[PDB]
Amino acid sequence: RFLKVKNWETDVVLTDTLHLKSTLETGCTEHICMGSIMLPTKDQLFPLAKEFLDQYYSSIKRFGSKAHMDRLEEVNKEIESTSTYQLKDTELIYGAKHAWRNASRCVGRIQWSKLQVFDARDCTTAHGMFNYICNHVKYATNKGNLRSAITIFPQRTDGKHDFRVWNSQLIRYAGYKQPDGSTLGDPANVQFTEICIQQGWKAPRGRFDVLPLLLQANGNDPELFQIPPELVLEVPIRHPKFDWFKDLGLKWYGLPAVSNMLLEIGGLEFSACPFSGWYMGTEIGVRDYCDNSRYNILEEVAKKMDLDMRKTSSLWKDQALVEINIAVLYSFQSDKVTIVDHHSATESFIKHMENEYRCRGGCPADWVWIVPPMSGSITPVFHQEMLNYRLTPSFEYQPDPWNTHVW
Amino acid sequence: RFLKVKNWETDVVLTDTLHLKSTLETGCTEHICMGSIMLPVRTKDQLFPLAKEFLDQYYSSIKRFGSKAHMDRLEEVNKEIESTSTYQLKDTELIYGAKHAWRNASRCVGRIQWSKLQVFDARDCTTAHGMFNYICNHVKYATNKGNLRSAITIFPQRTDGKHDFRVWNSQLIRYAGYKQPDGSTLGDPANVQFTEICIQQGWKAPRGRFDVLPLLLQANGNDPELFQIPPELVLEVPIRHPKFDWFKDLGLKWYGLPAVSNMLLEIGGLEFSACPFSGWYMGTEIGVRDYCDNSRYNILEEVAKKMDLDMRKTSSLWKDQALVEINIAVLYSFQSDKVTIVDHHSATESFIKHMENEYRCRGGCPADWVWIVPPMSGSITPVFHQEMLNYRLTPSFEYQPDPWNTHVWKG
Ligand code: HEM
Ligand code: HEM
Ligand SMILES: Cc1cc(N)nc(CCc2cc(CCCN(C)C)cc(F)c2F)c1
Ligand SMILES: Cc1cc(N)nc(CCc2cc(CCCN(C)C)cc(F)c2F)c1
Ligand SMILES: C[C@H](O)[C@H](O)[C@H]1CNc2nc(N)[nH]c(=O)c2N1
Ligand SMILES: C[C@H](O)[C@H](O)[C@H]1CNc2nc(N)[nH]c(=O)c2N1
Ligand SMILES: [Zn+2]
Repeated sequence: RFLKVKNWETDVVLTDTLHLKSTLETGCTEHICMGSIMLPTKDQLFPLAKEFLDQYYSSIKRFGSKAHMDRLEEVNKEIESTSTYQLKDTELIYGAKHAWRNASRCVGRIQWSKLQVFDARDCTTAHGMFNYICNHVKYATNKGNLRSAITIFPQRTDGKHDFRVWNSQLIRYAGYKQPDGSTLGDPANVQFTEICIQQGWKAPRGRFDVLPLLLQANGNDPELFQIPPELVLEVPIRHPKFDWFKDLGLKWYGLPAVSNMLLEIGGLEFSACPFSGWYMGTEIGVRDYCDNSRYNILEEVAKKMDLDMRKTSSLWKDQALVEINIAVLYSFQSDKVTIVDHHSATESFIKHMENEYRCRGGCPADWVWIVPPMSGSITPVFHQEMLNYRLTPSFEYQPDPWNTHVW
Repeated sequence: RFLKVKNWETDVVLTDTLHLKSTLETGCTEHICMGSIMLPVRTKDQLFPLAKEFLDQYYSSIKRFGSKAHMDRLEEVNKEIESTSTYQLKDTELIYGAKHAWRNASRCVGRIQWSKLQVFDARDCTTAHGMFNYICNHVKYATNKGNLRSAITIFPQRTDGKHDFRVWNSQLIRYAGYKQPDGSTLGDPANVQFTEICIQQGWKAPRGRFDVLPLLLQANGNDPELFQIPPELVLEVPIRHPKFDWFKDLGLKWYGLPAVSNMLLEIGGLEFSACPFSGWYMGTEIGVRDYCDNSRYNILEEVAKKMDLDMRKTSSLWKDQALVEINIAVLYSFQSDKVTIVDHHSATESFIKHMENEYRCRGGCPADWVWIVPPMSGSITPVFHQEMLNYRLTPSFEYQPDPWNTHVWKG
């Protein structure tokens, strides 16, 4: 019940006391571990609010103080009255920073305290949402000196007036199924690209077309907006040794900005809460470029490298994979766009884990997600035992809006 | 109940019913997942249910469930338990049990081969010398001049826990490690503590970088005894690279036979504390872990130095680049010497086919994603994208404490 995690590369042992404060369920039981599964009223609300305010006033060292008890009473009064409540700006910032702090699948959490929170709870329309998102994108991009940010739209009320960004990420490339049978652009976005066209978009039908925003305010039908191209910082991908690499015609965008998750703070649900940081190189070079269900460029790159692709045991995929990821990192660094390699990021996370175990009693972590998708065991996180549990405030998945929208 | 797993690369969805036959714990609760934790004396009281369940599974598999043979065997095992406090497996049941322990090993990516396992019954063994002979015959048979064959040798089961058979080596073939006074390590740093034991037990150590450790063998709970595996039985492969002529001058080799010897085989409640088993290597076990773990031979720096990679900043991925070349070299060398090896692409693709086949014919395939995904190039192998359910079936291989931590020495 007071659990130990061992690093097998260093024999360092950490004692986890923080998991005792876990709340939500993992999907695992004593009989079955679901560690690798991707997606496992007034009465409920005040306990949730109390739990959150308790940790908030603890964190400002005012637990049990007059202002603590007064705030508890005031929120208790507001819930009994209005059946919901509103967060103080200070509680919103704390809650968002801690939702990131608690994201067990996120390797970049050493940065959790340096998050810019943009309060958009006064937003009422999709044009207003667009304005807030443009400002977010511009602030976060910062001419390539990327800065972590989240923009928080009004919280769910009766579930009929939900704010939603229909895009999975603020910036993503379109996908189109060809008549010739293959897929042009990003195959992961084929369905969303269709819903954009099915709603009015004029697709360039290119290979790297930045999708438009599909913004839903107050439960209304979503609306299309093109992000000003001058706000979308892209990096052409070249290799520091292979001159032919540029001819592949590859590029990626600088800003990873997740926009389809649900932020839960003190029982309140923020269905529209796009957040952004900066890329770890493998997200682009390993997953975006080399997944078979994505841009799937391994064969082409290996061909240009003249590797023996007859036998898998030549490890031509592995060689091509390394070179692609060298190019991504080289390209972003050359254009002075913030990026972190998986070696630096995972070393940071170990440092962060040691920091969290010391100053917080633990750090929930999902090994399946934390270990990078290449070169796993030469990064320190591979040898790090991790305890996965759900702390709140939290980011949660939610259904895709088109499956839900009472049209 | 029914459980679904999804492959996110292919959208294939499979339905697991086999998890309903799970018994042991995982370590996880509704409140905590212990999926990345490495490591999560038995009376007649619990033994006959464990026996009966195993015998039900056995007779079901041979399409004789409820037969007179099945009922007689239950009766015979029952009386043997209450009369003798244990029981003996028939040869057929031991073979079935050992194959199914492998089949049930959720951390093993090589399980497509589970039904082709050579079982050597060593339950008549009584002395460390007898153990040495059986293990030599295992090594010779499994090596097969490089055409490796899977095998397991099963020594007498535990009785009162005071007469255990144990192989003190973690693996039958492993290189020594020696901590130098200056703090550096000669040889395999993983084996330093075991090497010191062997030396203390009288092994004359050559003190090189690739010294095959002696076998340290404990029969019937007696003090363990040192034996040298005949060198002609130890197949080794010098490591060279197909393009880099300087790679051979690194002086690396490895042994061909991966033979785990420290695990416990549980069949029908019986505990076989000494059950060495062997198959063939997946290249990454050597090229990634053995050679490139910081706590092992740790050759990335020297390989990257010889490649003249940019080693000043990690973002050059000089480590990843050297890792691939080292793993090309291991695979090239084993193939060139005609020693069975499998690359991680082939192994993972076969495992997916095996897993799909198990879902169809068996209702599931327990699998530990954390261990199944290879330690390099994770997401370009099909297992990375495969959801997996981990649960414990018996028969099973289990960890047991290291024998030097528990042995009562005779002197
Ligand atoms: C600043 C640098 C950051 C880095 C390097 C980083 C890195 C990563 C990576 C590599 C993943 C794996 C996800 C995938 O492979 O698709 C991830 C997941 C995640 N990140 Fe971070 N991230 C950063 C910033 C942030 C911020 C600012 C937030 C929220 C405020 C956040 C919240 C999350 C969450 C919730 C997940 C998991 C979501 C899911 O399960 O799909 N991250 N991060
Ligand atoms: C024949 C080809 C085989 C291949 C390619 C193979 C491959 C592997 C690999 C790569 C691992 C993880 C090893 C590590 O990282 O330490 C593993 C684990 C395991 N293998 Fe297999 N194996 C094979 C045969 C066998 C056999 C014959 C048995 C038993 C009869 C077996 C039982 C196990 C068990 C019990 C584990 C769990 C290891 C643990 O928890 O420490 N394997 N296998
Ligand atoms: C802020 C930030 C920084 C950074 N470096 N990367 C990212 C992308 C990571 C990511 C991806 C997904 C998609 C999940 C579905 N996908 C598995 C198919 C959902 C997330 F909430 C998430 F954070 C974000
Ligand atoms: C038969 C076979 C084939 C193959 N290819 N490889 C292997 C080695 C795999 C392995 C290793 C370990 C020690 C784990 C050390 N770790 C816990 C720190 C224990 C095992 F039971 C096991 F099977 C075996
Ligand atoms: C902490 C973590 O569980 C540990 O490093 C595991 C990860 N996965 C592994 N996978 C394999 N095949 N072998 C290992 O030794 C490990 N080690
Ligand atoms: C099935 C498996 O859980 C799935 O492929 C996971 C594995 N680990 C991952 N890890 C990260 N960081 N991102 C991912 O999308 C995934 N996918
Ligand atoms: Zn679990």
